[PDB]
Amino acid sequence: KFTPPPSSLRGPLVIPDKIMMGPGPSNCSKRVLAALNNTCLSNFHDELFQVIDEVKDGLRYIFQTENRTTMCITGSAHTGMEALLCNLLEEGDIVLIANNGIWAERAINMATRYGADVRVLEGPADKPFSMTDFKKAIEQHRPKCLFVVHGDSSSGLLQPLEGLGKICHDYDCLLLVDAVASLCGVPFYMDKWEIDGVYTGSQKVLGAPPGITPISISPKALEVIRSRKTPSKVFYWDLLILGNYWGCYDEQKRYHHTVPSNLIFALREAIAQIAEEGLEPVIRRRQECAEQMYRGLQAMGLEIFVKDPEYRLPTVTCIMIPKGVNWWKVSEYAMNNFSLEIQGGFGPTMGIAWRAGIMGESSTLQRVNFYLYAFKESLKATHP
Amino acid sequence: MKFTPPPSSLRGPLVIPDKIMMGPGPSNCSKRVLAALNNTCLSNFHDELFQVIDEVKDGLRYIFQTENRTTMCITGSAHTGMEALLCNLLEEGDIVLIANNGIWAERAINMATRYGADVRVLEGPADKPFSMTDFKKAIEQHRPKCLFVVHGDSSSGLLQPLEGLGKICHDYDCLLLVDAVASLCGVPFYMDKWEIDGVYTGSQKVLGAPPGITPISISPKALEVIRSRKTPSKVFYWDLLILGNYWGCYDEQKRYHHTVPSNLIFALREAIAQIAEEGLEPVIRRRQECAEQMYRGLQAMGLEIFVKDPEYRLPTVTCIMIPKGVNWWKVSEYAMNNFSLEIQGGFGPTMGIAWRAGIMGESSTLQRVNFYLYAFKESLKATHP
Ligand SMILES: *Cc1c(COP(=O)(O)O)cnc(C)c1O
Ligand SMILES: *Cc1c(COP(=O)(O)O)cnc(C)c1O
Repeated sequence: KFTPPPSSLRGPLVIPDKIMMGPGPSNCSKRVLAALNNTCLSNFHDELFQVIDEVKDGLRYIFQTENRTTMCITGSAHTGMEALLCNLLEEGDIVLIANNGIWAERAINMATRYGADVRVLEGPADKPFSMTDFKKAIEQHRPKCLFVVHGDSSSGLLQPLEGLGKICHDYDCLLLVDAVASLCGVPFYMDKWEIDGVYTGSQKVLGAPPGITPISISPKALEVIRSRKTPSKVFYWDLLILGNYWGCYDEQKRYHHTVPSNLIFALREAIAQIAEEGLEPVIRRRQECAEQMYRGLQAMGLEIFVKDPEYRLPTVTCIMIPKGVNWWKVSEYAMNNFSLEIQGGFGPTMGIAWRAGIMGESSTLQRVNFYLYAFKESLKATHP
Repeated sequence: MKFTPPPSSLRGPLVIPDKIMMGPGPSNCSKRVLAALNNTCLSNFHDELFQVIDEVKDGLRYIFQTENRTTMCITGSAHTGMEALLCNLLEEGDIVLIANNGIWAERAINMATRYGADVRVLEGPADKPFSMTDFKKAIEQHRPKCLFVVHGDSSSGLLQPLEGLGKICHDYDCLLLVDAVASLCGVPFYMDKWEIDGVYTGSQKVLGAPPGITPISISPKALEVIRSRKTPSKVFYWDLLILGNYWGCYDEQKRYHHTVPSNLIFALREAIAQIAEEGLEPVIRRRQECAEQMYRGLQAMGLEIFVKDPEYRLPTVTCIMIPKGVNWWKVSEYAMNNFSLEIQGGFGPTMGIAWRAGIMGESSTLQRVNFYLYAFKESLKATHP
């Protein structure tokens, strides 16, 4: 005797192809999606350990670090933010957060939740912080950790990082960076920029399925986690024990949790494509695409949230909605008529812009010209 | 740009062979379930994804057996189910009782300490379950906010009866929380009938779906406890009041929470559908029957089972006692190299003294059990004459 099954599961799974040029999930390649179609291996199968070691080598490549303490967390990229703050901060520890968009606000939320003394450097969403802004705020607050968003997908803002680590280190402070939307889209040098903790997202520039999160921490950062008098609040992403299974220490592997092998298979292959082509050509192609996007947008009389090109994040461009234009009518027509994802605004850009992403397989000149055409045609047909 | 160069290990191709997965480990997924992964990673606000989501919620209500509006998934492996229940329901200083006769309860003791709880333990041996008396005593003693039970223990091969337990817990104003990872769709389970306040399962165990997405459900009484909380829970990522918002469990406009793993949610949809098609009961009946055969064939090898009373065995995991002077690894190795069969070693209470045989996913067939039994046999003979 059971309550009978619902009728909503009687039909098939039907997902159409979409051209995914939000900042959202990106298009993954054929090679990457085929990698999902494999045995969900055991935690302790040799073939899985092999894939994990290759993935760690690949992450040290795309992060540009020698950090042994390089792994994935099982979850979305939020998970990276959670783990850096959860692990590195005890009750009362002072964290400084540079806030000019919604991802800082998330970080402010979590750090309060883990019981930290949160200090906030506030700024306008459309301009970056100067080294002078950071120095004063570190002097004032004398924080254990600084948290900074590198590429803000909610603004289209790229925060320059050259020298912030030296400054952080002069004041005995760890430097933590979100590189979810920035990595493989612009130059990034974890070690030379003296970053003590970074994470990215599988579904942004890498063009891999969501659900698995690259993370890396510095020897200094490992040392602070080892020093803690109190245990971190979450077993699931305690980096001393997750690190163990990921074979980051001089220890026998122990079962911690069941890793999403299929997702990890897809991530290996995604890194492989970037290694094959080379990190520098991949970044340049994304840079060239963004130039083309700016040229086309200029030709159409449309503006960009971040006015100063120097400080624009190439992978996410926030296109301003002109007076008299309904944004959702454009987005809805594009999807319905071209299968194009033209995503609305978010955080500081809510209500005032669309977000145009150049990530994964949509990082080509041909995809950029189809975006502006479809966008243009979607305006005209919804506003005459 | 002068980047450190890429590693040569990425130069070659990915090669993941087919394996028969009859550990408790991950299971074999059907063709249909794996194919589902191969689809567009959708936006969090695409109608199509919202549709699949509603179908996952309907199908979860089915296999959990509940009308709970607060049914959803956590993005993560099943440990996330244990995290989120303890995390959401326990404030600094609240009192939690944890029935402990296995490694999954040790994990729950580890998590609950970290979250700042007053942890009480009811200890007991791994190879027999708790009486309703045993619970009732423990519940009087400690008068706790929540009790936490493992329904199906993949470390032992033990199944814990639950009929009655709900009404006892509620009498003392205590919530009942259950781990149904290794038991859901393997044995009967009635979330509402049995007055359960919190359950989760795993995608990779009985359902035969890929790991990474974790179904969870909480009662209207549990929801009210969380809303009553005097402090905010410690983890935004699995705060059910806001995760629950995106999954459309509440009378609020949907807000973005996190990027859900659309591909794993699609595979989960299909896995639930496979079970809906044949029907819950036939599916459970087939797995019971498979276990029966497994016991009869183990009996005919003169091998023993950690959990001695059949009335207390979990059919989905059977721990097979290593005979004295038998090298377990030499068996398991030969099983893998000659048959591509996973014969998993022991873990927790059963480490050093068992293999663990699983009847899960697409290996839940007579034909596959009969294959395990044959391959085990040949493996022993060839490595221990
Ligand atoms: C998308 C994004 C996140 C959140 O990651 P999810 O996988 O969506 O949970 C965090 N930080 C930045 C910069 C992002 O672009
Ligand atoms: C395997 C298992 C877990 C752990 O789940 P993961 O998906 O590996 O994180 C928890 N509980 C039970 C009963 C299990 O069998």
